[PDB]
Amino acid sequence: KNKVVVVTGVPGVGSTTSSQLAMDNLRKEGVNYKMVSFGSVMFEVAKEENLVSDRDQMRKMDPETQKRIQKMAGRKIAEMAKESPVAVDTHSTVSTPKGYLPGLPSWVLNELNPDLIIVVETTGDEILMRRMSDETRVRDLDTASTIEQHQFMNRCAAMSYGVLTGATVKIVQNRNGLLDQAVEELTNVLR
Amino acid sequence: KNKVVVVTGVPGVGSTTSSQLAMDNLRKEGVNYKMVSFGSVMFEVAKEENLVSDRDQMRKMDPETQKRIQKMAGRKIAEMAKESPVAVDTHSTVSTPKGYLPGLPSWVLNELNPDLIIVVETTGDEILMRRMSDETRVRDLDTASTIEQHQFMNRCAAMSYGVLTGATVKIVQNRNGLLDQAVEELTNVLR
Amino acid sequence: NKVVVVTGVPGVGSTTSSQLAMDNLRKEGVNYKMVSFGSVMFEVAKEENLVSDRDQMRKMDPETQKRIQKMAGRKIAEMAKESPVAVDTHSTVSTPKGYLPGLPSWVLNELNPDLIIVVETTGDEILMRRMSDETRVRDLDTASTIEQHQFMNRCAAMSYGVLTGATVKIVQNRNGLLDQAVEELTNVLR
Ligand SMILES: Nc1ncnc2c1ncn2[C@@H]1O[C@H](COP(=O)(O)O)[C@@H](O)[C@H]1O
Ligand SMILES: Nc1ncnc2c1ncn2[C@@H]1O[C@H](COP(=O)(O)O)[C@@H](O)[C@H]1O
Repeated sequence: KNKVVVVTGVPGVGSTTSSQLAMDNLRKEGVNYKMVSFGSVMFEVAKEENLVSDRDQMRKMDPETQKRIQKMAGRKIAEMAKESPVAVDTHSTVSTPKGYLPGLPSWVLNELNPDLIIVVETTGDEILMRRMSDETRVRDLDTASTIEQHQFMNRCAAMSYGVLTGATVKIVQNRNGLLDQAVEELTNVLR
Repeated sequence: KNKVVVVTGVPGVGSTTSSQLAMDNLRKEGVNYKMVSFGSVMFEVAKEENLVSDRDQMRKMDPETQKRIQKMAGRKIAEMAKESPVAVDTHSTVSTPKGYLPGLPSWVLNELNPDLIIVVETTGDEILMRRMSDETRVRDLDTASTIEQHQFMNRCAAMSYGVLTGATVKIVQNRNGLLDQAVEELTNVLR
Repeated sequence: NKVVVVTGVPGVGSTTSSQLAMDNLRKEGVNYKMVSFGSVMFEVAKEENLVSDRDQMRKMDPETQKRIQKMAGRKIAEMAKESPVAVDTHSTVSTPKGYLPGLPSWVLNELNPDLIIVVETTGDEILMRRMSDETRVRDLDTASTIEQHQFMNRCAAMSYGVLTGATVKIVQNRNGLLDQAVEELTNVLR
């Protein structure tokens, strides 16, 4: 079976860019990853259905709809994993008006059957401040505490995925002024 | 077909009080939840078999007895899950002398198959303080920290239930002097 | 017969604390067969000629390790028929690739545990204990990383109970307070 890696982090923690940088590094040494964005895969389906204009509105849809578009996005990537080792960029849980939506519910977890789950964190202070200057996307500008709460539930969910699939769960800190350290750590676990 | 909701909280956090007020609010606008107490559907049995006379000692009768009066208790509520909007007042985990007992183990969970799991919290100081002025119930011997620990594990359990069922997990603070704030939030998520 | 999982990070003394407690129960009529899950894995893997030395236990590929885990679980479930069993193991093992579940769902289904015990203490005391130990003086862990491991161990433990219905008991085993931990363990295992 092809390696399936799940990378997660709350919006603004920089899990996407730091993992991308790590995978650019591993490319230069023979390691290849099919970087997939779970969010983009379901965004294309949600936009195609005229439900959303931008990716940041999907978590505002009612759970029933989010889970349906989630189920679909799952099959897409599961089929995508059949050709090469996949690095799925996504979320341990999504913060919706109805609460934390598990990003990899029972059935999706089984489709993807990941070997590794990476959780990229940092402090809520840094995450708020980063979201504060980011004009590229629509963030929820919560409090450092709310962001910590989200990271708390992400750990819980991530560890559940690990217990169900046997996947290992890696927690990596991506702190301000320390991206290099984060990239090195991510590169080693993904190698 | 009917929206099933699980409302949880440690004793004294007032999860029942607050969510009920929210459901009263939603009645005046159409939404009419049927408030059912798992703690009642699961008490009619213990009181019958003379296992438990007082509701506040079911979590101590026997780990191999309360887990048995739980399974059937859920099978009965699994029925109303085929009626109309149902709100199940129960516990994420019950603090028994043998440890934290999951309130929605795999079996019971599949019956209810909830859409939303609500976790009502507040600081250990406030919960401990509320308990100390309550006599119609007895469960005081804990500390602000043991209460936090229980809430810690309740978050974990709740999220695992979410992962297994696809349900969203909503955490609501019900802080002293701010019941109106909690009620507003509960009203919005329950809609 | 009760199947019990005893966990704790290295250095917390979960194994020794549990043993003292099980001895105390022995002198009371309750007899627990204490086994290490890792040892059981090696035994069954050696019995079916998958391995010869415990050194090769690391070289096992994902498929064979899963098989060995099921075999260990089936074996322990076999022991359960004869007496209460205490499986000494790790909720998660802190590896370079992250936290590895000690008891994946496929093992949980075989074990059907009734109680998961989680023994803890502060990161400071755990690091202190490890430093005054001849073997571990070059692991680079801090009180914080140990707290993080204990955090993930709690989530894994709670997930174990959610999937099996077992109760999860957290027990503090603090410096100078061993007797108290032993009494608690003695009471939860009784
Ligand atoms: N596993 C998932 N389950 C449900 N929704 C997801 C999942 N992964 C990503 N998303 C959604 O995609 C949106 C944008 O993705 P992202 O660019 O990674 O923030 C998120 O806000 C979520 O609504
Ligand atoms: N889902 C559940 N699983 C096991 N016990 C429960 C559950 N829900 C309620 N109870 C029991 O009912 C007792 C009283 O219910 P409550 O009035 O809601 O605090 C608790 O102490 C528990 O023993």
